[PDB]
Amino acid sequence: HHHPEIEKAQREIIEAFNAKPKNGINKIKEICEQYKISPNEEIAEFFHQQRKNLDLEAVGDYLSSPEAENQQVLKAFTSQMNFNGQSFVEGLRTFLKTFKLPGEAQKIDRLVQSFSGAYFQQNPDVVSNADAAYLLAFQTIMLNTDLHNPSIPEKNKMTVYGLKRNLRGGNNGGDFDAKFLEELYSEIKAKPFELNFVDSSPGYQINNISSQNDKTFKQLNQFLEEKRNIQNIFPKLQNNNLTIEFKNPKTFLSKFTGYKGSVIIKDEKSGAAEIQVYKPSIFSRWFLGEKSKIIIQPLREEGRQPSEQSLKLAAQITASFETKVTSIKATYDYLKEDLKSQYDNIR
Repeated sequence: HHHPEIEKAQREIIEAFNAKPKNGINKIKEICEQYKISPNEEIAEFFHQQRKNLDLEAVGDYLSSPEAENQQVLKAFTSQMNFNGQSFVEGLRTFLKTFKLPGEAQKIDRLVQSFSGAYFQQNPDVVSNADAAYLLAFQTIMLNTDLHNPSIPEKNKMTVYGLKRNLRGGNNGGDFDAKFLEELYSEIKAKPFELNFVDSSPGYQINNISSQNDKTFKQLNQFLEEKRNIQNIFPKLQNNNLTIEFKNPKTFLSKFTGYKGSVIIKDEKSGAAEIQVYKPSIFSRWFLGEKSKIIIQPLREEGRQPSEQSLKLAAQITASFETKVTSIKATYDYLKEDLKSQYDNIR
């Protein structure tokens, strides 16, 4: 149940959220503030209860975002799921199938971390800790994707013995119980996860990008590969004095998603934007596929929306790549039309 004020407003919240998620969230927060209701639990329960009616890509995006509120909402969202008595594979599959999963590594990482903590909390007798659940989760997703792909030669597919050898030392510095892994494998093999990811991520996205097909990406990639400092190689920004930083990902995450890290770009007018770089990696195919991609976004700072300057900088950076953008998607703060016009005006 919910406070009658939340119940009455369900339709209004759905329609506002679907048009612009920020407005739907803010409508929930306003009701909670006026009627003395704890907001994180309401947002979480709204996502579970109204799943049929909402833009699930936006639900998944909000839940997996980095700010305190998002994280607190996701903790409430996952804790409301019942994993007690569920097998590890059942719990993980049920959890993942709840979402349009995000196409950004840090976002998918927050979701897997959330499931890992909640599955362990509800089943301390099944897994040693949340880190072991995290390692198993990424393994299970990757193995399930490949085992259920009929185009992959049967000869390449990891066996139960192969899985045991693969997880040596991954259970709190030790090994997972043999019977636990035989069962894990049996459940992975029995059913495909049939995972659904968003087709595109918020902001500007360029799929199938390469050093061979793009001069801007060729140059950016050369800095990454030689581990040198990233210089202003952006043709739309050649009169701009930029400040460029590179944030390295955790090596584990990079291997499973192909996320090489984020280029943080700031101009002289307080504009801030991020380039998320993805390249095929050892364990990334189920997340990334076979090609490279870049995601460009205006940077949100100190829990506030990016400025108009940041939106312009994200469009300038995007238009600087030789390859035209494959998709333009609304951010939490800027409508798709605002990103498209800024891009179209520069490009």
